[PDB]
Amino acid sequence: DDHYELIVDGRVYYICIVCKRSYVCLTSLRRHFNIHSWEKKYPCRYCEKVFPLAEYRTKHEIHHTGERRYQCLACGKSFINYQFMSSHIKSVHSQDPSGDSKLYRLHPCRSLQIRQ
DNA sequence: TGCTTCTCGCGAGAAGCA
DNA sequence: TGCTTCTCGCGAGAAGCA
Ligand SMILES: [Cl-]
Ligand SMILES: [Zn+2]
Ligand SMILES: [Zn+2]
Ligand SMILES: [Zn+2]
Repeated sequence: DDHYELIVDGRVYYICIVCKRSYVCLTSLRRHFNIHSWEKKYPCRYCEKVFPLAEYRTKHEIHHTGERRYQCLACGKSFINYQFMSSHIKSVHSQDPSGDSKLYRLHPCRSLQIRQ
């Protein structure tokens, strides 16, 4: 196998046999275990780097295009990810984006083709 | 440094199957 | 197909470099 189950109080966890990490969702555990097996590879279309998770590759690639999908709605400035946007708003606007705040807009990804 | 890269539950599309 | 199963984007707190 790649995991074993661990049931406490009827709550089911899925444990990675390699690093004993705990996962509520099995799909989560798979996504993780690929970093141990490298069974699937996610090569960047723009350079030679390869990634063990699809989302790593996607963040990387969007970084290649320079696209700025995250826009502060308080002053209009755009940012390439959640952390720059959040850091901006907290610091400049002394406000917290977390939750249904409507303090930022996430634009569709246009600089390359991903799910939407 | 307060500010890349990591983490994974959640659920919406995409792919697989019939 | 319409039904299910799978993929992975996303938030946002956390760990990690330097
Ligand atoms: Cl842009
Ligand atoms: Zn593991
Ligand atoms: Zn690349
Ligand atoms: Zn702003």
